[PDB]
Amino acid sequence: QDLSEALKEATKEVHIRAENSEFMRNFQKGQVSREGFKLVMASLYHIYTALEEEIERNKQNPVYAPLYFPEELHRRAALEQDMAFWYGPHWQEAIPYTPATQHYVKRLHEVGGTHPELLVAHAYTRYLGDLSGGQVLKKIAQKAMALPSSGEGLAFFTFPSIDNPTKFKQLYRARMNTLEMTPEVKHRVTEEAKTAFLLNIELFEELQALLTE
Ligand code: HEM
Repeated sequence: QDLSEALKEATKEVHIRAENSEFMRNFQKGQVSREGFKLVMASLYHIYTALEEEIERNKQNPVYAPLYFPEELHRRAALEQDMAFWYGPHWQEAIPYTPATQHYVKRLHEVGGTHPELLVAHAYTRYLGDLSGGQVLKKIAQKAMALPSSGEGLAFFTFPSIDNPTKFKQLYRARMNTLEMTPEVKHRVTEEAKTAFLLNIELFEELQALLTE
């Protein structure tokens, strides 16, 4: 079975759980506040910073390299734009770095530094989601918060080097399926993708509690 399929199958249950965290339930209903949106975007800033650091570290490593698409996919620059928008010109000292965010970053560094053959799990979990369900969440955030179509404040959700997310996502899948796979690697990849999803659930659980306080 192709890696792209094995990952979708392995994570379909946990994906249902992630969508039904209280934070994402409220988000999907159009209930997201500026405060709650700033917290989740700042946390994604740290997460994608760490993810992309480890991507760069491993760009030439054949357990990752066929998925090296910085121009198309990488989000750090976009997230920097969004931080300036939501937090102002001194955003680097204003933004929070929550403990659940720290925990996700920690595991990203463990994977990139000691288990790079699992980095595909983390890239899959973030980028493929960003290219599908992320586009729906974009439209909901725009409507909730009166964000302009010109795209300010939502750079994270915009892929100006990808014409068509559906076709790109098919290419990314196809390339995933060229990675050298053994039963060992494949089983651990799908396990790590479940962990990536849990790390996101745990963030959303944390941010909700911070917001409810
Ligand atoms: C309310 C929150 C969310 C909604 C409404 C949502 C919605 C979607 C939708 C409509 C798809 C396309 C499904 C398909 O093509 O069959 C999708 C795919 C995906 N989503 Fe989400 N999602 C949400 C949260 C998440 C979270 C929190 C993650 C991980 C952090 C995530 C990761 C993914 C991944 C990796 C895929 C690709 C599945 C694949 O094609 O292999 N999503 N999502």
